[PDB]
Amino acid sequence: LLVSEGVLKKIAEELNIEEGNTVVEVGGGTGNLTKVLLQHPLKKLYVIELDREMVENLKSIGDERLEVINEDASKFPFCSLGKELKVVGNLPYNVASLIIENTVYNKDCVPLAVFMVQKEVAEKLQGKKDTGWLSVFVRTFYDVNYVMTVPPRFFVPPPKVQSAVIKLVKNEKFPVKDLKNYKKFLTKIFQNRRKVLRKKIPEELLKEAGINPDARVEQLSLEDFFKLYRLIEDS
Repeated sequence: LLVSEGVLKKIAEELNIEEGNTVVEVGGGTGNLTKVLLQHPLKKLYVIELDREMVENLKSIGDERLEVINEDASKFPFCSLGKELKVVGNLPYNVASLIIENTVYNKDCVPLAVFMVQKEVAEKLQGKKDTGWLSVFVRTFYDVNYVMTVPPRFFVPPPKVQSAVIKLVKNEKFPVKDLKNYKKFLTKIFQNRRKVLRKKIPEELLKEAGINPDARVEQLSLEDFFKLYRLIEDS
């Protein structure tokens, strides 16, 4: 996705960059976002990028603050790099969900993330439409704020895609001990959308959490997930 200077400026602005910040850009294609980020007084900018052509583009930028890391942003442990990291990226559609999930695993060191994603992905994460496990996983740890609507640009070849900028702001709503276990919990409850919760979770447990056993996962609120999870979380 080629992005306008105005939209790129907004994205960088949403990070609220100040002196001493470490920013982590997830993807380096193209270095237009990189250049805009470097117009702010950040201390260090990590760019997580593997693509050889995209890494060549970054090489020509001589800024001492820029360090390219050749790894997969969908699998990279961000917290291995720093205790406080602002994460940003114009995310490709095939990896956007995996990158966002990975950011969440690293919630302990990511106070703020700003992403451009497809419109439908933004809507899902906010819990507005077709809410899936990832939406609940994110919102357990972040507020998902809608920042910008990014319609397809006029001079872009088909297929025309509607995008949005979203901002994840740290706001932990449950002190989950084991994120991997929490993901399992969410994936189990969302699996087989058509099946009533009775058929996935023991009725007695649902009743104890104040959940209708004959509800579909669509009926659950954020608080519902927490009410049920505190009942099964190991001590």
